[PDB]
Amino acid sequence: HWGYGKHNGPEHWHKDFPIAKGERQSPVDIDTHTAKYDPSLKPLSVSYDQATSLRILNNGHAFNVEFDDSQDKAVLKGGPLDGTYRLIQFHFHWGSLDGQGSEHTVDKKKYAAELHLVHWNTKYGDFGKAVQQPDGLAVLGIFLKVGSAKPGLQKVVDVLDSIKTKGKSADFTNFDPRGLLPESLDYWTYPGSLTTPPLLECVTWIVLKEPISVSSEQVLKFRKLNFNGEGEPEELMVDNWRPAQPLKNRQIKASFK
Ligand SMILES: CNC(=O)Nc1ccc(S(N)(=O)=O)cc1
Ligand SMILES: [Zn+2]
Repeated sequence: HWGYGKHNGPEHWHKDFPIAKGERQSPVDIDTHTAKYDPSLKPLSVSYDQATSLRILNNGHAFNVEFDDSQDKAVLKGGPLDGTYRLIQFHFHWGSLDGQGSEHTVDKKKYAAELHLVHWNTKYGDFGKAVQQPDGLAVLGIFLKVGSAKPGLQKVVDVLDSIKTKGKSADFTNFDPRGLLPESLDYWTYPGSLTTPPLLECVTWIVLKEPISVSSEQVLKFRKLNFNGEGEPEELMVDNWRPAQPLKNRQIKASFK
């Protein structure tokens, strides 16, 4: 089964998921000098005040904080998007060392981690249908650098002990994802894919320019998670990131000058 090891990592994925070598794969390097300001891009609208978090799950690849997406409670609109995209889950990708971990890079710079807030287009009715469409998902990507702690992350950090291993979940209600955002909503955007198998080319990527800061202690706790299930040999959940893929026939647009 696919993963992030030497024998099942990103360089192997194409054998089971041939779209890995497709025309709009993610992540990518964001060359800041080549991205073009697009004045026709509208401000992002992040409407999370009514978000209902439910649960946190270690799925063997990352941990997902899941939300109630049966109504328009936490939605992303505007920017490059047509229509309304409902928040279903967020998760992170991170490194074994502070110098790597992000999936997108910025002028080849790797951040310590990257947060993905995953949303699906309500015109397709459910998430499983949305991933089959070229405009099915909108993923809001936020870089993490190590410095000061992010207070709004701590409730996530402190539950990780209870979901150490693959398949474990815990109740995770009343978590406010607004506490994970940076100050500015300036962003880059481009058409891409899921960054894990099945690698479907269904994502409008919206990557914020401003990183959030998290503390060394916070990221160290991410690195205590396990890829393995309970009672299996311990393999630390680290370096669960796909490297940058060829941009091919795509333009990255900037919301800002
Ligand atoms: C239930 N399946 C599911 O959520 N798959 C999924 C979602 C998002 C991403 S990412 N890394 O591109 O944001 C990858 C896989
Ligand atoms: Zn992701």
